[PDB]
Amino acid sequence: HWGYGKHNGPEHWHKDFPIAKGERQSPVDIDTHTAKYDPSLKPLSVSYDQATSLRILNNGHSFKVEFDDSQDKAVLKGGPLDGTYRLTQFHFHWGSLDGQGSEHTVDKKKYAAELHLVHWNTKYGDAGKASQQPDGLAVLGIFLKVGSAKPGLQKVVDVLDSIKTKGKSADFTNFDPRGLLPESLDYWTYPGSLTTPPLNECVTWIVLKEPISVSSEQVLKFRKLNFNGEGEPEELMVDNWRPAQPLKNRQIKASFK
Ligand SMILES: NS(=O)(=O)c1c(F)c(F)c(S(=O)(=O)CCO)c(F)c1F
Ligand SMILES: [Zn+2]
Repeated sequence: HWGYGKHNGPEHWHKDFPIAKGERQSPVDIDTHTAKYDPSLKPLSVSYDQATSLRILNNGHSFKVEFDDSQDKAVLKGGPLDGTYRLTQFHFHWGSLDGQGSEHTVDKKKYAAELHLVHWNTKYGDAGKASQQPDGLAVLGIFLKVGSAKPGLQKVVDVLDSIKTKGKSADFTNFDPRGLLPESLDYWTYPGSLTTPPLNECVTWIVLKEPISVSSEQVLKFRKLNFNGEGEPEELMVDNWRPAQPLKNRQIKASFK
């Protein structure tokens, strides 16, 4: 199957998923000088007060916290979005070293990791149908740099030993994703894609300018996860990021400056 290795990583994905070479692939480098300040963009409304986390799993690519998105709870709106997008899950991408790991880059700078909070447009009824639409998903991306710990991340870090290998899952209730957000909601936005197969061009990307800081111990715990299932040769889950893709005919818009 697809993965992040020499023989099945990003440079191979186009063979099963030809949209890999499409016109709106993600991630991209955000060239801050070239991004257009758009005074008509709205502040982003992030309304996470009633979020209900359910489960955390290791899917062999990342780990993901899934939410109960069966009611209009945790929702994203405003910004570049028309309508209401409901939070369904978050997951991360990270590196083998603190100098790489993010998917998006800023002026070619790579962060240690990137958090993706995945939301689907309610007009499409469910996440699966939304992923078939050009405005189906909105992913809020947040960079992680290594420095002081993020207290709101610790609950996640501490359960990872229970989901070490592909296929493992656990109950994971009462997790508040507000504890993963930076102070500022200033952002860049552009039309793009899923960053893993099937690479659907269904995402409005909203990438926050302000990174969150996590400690070296917290990110070390991410790197202790495994790509492999229990019983198979151990391959640490690190460098699960797709590199920047061609911007092609897109403009990245800034909510600030
Ligand atoms: N990294 S990303 O945020 O772009 C992203 C998603 F948010 C995403 F939802 C999918 S998915 O394929 O729709 C199922 C989730 O594992 C993805 F495949 C995917 F790549
Ligand atoms: Zn992602």
